[PDB]
Amino acid sequence: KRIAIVGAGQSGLQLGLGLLAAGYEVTMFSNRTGEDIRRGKVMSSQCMFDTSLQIERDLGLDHWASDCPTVDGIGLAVPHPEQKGAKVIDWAARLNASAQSVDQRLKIPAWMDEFQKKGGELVFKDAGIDELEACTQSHDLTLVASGKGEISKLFERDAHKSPYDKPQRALALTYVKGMAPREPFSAVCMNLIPGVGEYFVFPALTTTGPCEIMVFEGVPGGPMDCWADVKTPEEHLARSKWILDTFTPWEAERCKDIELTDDNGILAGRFAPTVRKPVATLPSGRKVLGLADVVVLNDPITGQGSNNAAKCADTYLKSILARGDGAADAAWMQQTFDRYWFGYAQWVTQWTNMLLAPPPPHVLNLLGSAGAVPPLASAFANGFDDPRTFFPWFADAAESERYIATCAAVA
Amino acid sequence: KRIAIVGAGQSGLQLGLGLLAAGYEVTMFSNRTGEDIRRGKVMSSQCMFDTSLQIERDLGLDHWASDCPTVDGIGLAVPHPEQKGAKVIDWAARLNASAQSVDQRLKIPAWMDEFQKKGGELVFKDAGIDELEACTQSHDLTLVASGKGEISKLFERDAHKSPYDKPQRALALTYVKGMAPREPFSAVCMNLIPGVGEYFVFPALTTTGPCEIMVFEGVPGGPMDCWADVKTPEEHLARSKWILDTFTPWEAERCKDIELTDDNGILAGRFAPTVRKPVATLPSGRKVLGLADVVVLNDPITGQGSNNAAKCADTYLKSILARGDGAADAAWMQQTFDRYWFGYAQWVTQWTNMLLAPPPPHVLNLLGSAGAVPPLASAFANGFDDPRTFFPWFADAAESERYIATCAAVA
Ligand SMILES: Cc1cc2nc3c(=O)[nH]c(=O)nc-3n(C[C@H](O)[C@H](O)[C@H](O)COP(=O)(O)OP(=O)(O)OC[C@H]3O[C@@H](n4cnc5c(N)ncnc54)[C@H](O)[C@@H]3O)c2cc1C
Ligand SMILES: Cc1cc2nc3c(=O)[nH]c(=O)nc-3n(C[C@H](O)[C@H](O)[C@H](O)COP(=O)(O)OP(=O)(O)OC[C@H]3O[C@@H](n4cnc5c(N)ncnc54)[C@H](O)[C@@H]3O)c2cc1C
Ligand SMILES: C[S@](=O)c1ccccc1
Ligand SMILES: C[S@](=O)c1ccccc1
Ligand SMILES: C[S@](=O)c1ccccc1
Ligand SMILES: C[S@](=O)c1ccccc1
Repeated sequence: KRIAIVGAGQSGLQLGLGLLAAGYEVTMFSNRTGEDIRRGKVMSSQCMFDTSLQIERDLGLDHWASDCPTVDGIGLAVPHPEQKGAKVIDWAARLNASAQSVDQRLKIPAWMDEFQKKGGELVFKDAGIDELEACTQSHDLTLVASGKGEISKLFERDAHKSPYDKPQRALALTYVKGMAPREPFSAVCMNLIPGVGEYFVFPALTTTGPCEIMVFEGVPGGPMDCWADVKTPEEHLARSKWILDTFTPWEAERCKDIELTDDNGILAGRFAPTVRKPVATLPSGRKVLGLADVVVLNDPITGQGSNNAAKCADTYLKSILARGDGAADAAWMQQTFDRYWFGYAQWVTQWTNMLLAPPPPHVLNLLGSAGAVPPLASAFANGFDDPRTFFPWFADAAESERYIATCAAVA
Repeated sequence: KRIAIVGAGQSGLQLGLGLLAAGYEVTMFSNRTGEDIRRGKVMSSQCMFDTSLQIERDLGLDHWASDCPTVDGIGLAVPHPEQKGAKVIDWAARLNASAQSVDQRLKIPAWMDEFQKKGGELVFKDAGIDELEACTQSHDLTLVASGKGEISKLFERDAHKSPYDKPQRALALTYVKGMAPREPFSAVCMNLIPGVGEYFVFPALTTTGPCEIMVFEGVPGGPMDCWADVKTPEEHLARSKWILDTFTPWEAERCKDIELTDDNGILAGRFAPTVRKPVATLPSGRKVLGLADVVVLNDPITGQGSNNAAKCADTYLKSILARGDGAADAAWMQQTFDRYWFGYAQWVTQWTNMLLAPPPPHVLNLLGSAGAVPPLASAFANGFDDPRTFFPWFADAAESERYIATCAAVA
């Protein structure tokens, strides 16, 4: 009945709050105060699709549902190689239900407050092996939910589930006010620059109200791997507009008057996609269980990290509740992760890792056909809500052709 | 807001009831009266695992939860080729949450009564193309939920998703009272007879109270393809015991005093696993949407048909609710099925179709290792609740060995 969680993030707090509502005692370790999270740097573009949003709704945790702008579709654009400032692919499709991006600077601290108000024990410290040893002696289960924190490396990298050992994109975020709203519906506007990278943009909610989030991913060493010399917020805004001027002038038209939401609405960084083994053994021989990004870390190119966090925490919560008085031993830990991995996250991960590599011809054919076959475009858009639905037709040429034909027959 | 459903079965009635609760008008066609279903032949062994049961719970339709015996694990036995009346494999694993088998003779008629009481329009007729033409003119969406009925063949067989065009097992059911309860927990007791077939048995709820259901599947033309000469209920009980005496004497020990629950608690039959295209076009050019067994029909060897029916109806209900005022056109129909198929049922189907074929050596190695590696046995048992979790390790030798090793490391 006593559960410890190290890491006050999306998955950790969602899980902790669910556990409290089910009558558990929860101890949570945070390495930052709520206010410093609210006023510190952005951490994500956190676009959450309907299934993930519903997990939050069902826990009563959708506190921003009304104030957060909805994201109502997906758009895909590719520059025309032979026509200046034009697109050779330019289509959109509505999501069957809205997505929403609630800044973690808002959500995490408010969920920390809710966790305390609901009886959770919040302990402030940069937790290390010593805290894990203490927790495993006083609690029935200890989870590590520390995201990209250094303590996550306690869990052993799973080479067979990790095809990459190096970052595959250089990342940046810029939160802005004043962007012209997309008409006639909002979308994740995806701009695929062949051999260069990707620009994504969609509306969101941050600490100063509604905004849009510009998301940049660059092939390393390419023209969009361009944040090393950026050292001020003003330079970051400028480099953001420069990418749009240089590679997506149609989006630059929307950004004549953009300003940062705040000087901390910027980020630049990179990481290697990594899957880890879920059970870590401490020096004492006691065991801890890894949660969400600790065990499955994907590049954000597919916008799945916060979705994975919600769905991972939901699966772990269900597994804890079903266990009851049963031992929280390594076998149960491993089985809990396995259901998440084989049931769901292996397909999110395989899809994302394929998209990081150069697209093969059948993929370019799918993206083009989607502009002329609306049901295929819809499949693409709503696949973001459950990436299992891309298999087997996204990854195999012959199956992709069969699926295009299925889609064309009902257009 | 007006929906028609042809076929008053598990998926059709679950969907209809959900639609009524959401404020839709529902017309349903039934080819039998509730009472004739209650007192007619059994139709299934309908073992529903926790995720499917929860879909019913969330609609408030788990009316037998308290009276139906729980099924609390899975067991696997294989006869010893060199030791008389002994088993070379004999293991069991608990399900993380209970399964339950509520006879469709009970559930379907009670759900028909609930459907009328909740404002549904129940129309009694053996529906054909004429009723479909009428329904498609007076309703926004018409679904065909007719199971193994002849009208299901209106939907075009999908050859690429259907590796079989012939039955792969000869089936029989025998519902009995007086079987010795399994101790110390109930289970689906799976008896795999190499090259011959399978005997499954578990407790259930039928019209005369708790029982056990004996399920027989025989390789066609083999020793368990043995129901052609059976012509009375007494002969059916006798042939049931004969299989146990001949192939599973350890189960015969439990059946010294078994009697039929009723003369109609028996069934024999066979069918080819079949996947169909979900949109059918009527002579007028109007369109209908296929539901559950109409579009994805699997052999019962994996006990997934009623689970598929609950999960399919849940996905279709979610899709209808998200559509709102949107057109219920062929594109939307196809996309609704696609989410079900690519997201879930393709993996149930591939797994089941593999199990119907002779098991390759790595599969026999998995089944043996599970007897000595409890976490692998648990994976097997709980995979019945979500067969996606068998992939890729069940179907590939090298991956199966990796998963055995993962399981052994936490045993
Ligand atoms: C640029 C970018 C864009 C993204 N865009 C999207 C998107 O559009 N959609 C989407 O779904 N996902 C997106 N993601 C991913 C998403 O933000 C994360 O996957 C999600 O936050 C994972 O949740 P988590 O609970 O595993 O970790 P987090 O939410 O990161 O929580 C971990 C927390 O634990 C803390 N911590 C670390 N070490 C310790 C320690 N020793 N003791 C205590 N606390 C510690 C960390 O500081 C952090 O506060 C994006 C990520 C990035 C980097
Ligand atoms: C021997 C056997 C054992 C099984 N064991 C299991 C198990 O352990 N676990 C499991 O999950 N599944 C099992 N199944 C599968 C499960 O019973 C079915 O998959 C499930 O009933 C499918 O639901 P459905 O709504 O698609 O069809 P049904 O529940 O069969 O509903 C279809 C209904 O429509 C009626 N109908 C047909 N034609 C017409 C028409 N023209 N007009 C009106 N009505 C019509 C039919 O008579 C029937 O009443 C088993 C099946 C069999 C045969
Ligand atoms: C590169 S972005 O994530 C994408 C995903 C699917 C289809 C097209 C583009
Ligand atoms: C722009 S962020 O990386 C994203 C990408 C794809 C889908 C949703 C969100
Ligand atoms: C033949 S029965 O369905 C089965 C399934 C999984 C593992 C072993 C046996
Ligand atoms: C005995 S019925 O066919 C069954 C098989 C496997 C799992 C559950 C139910």
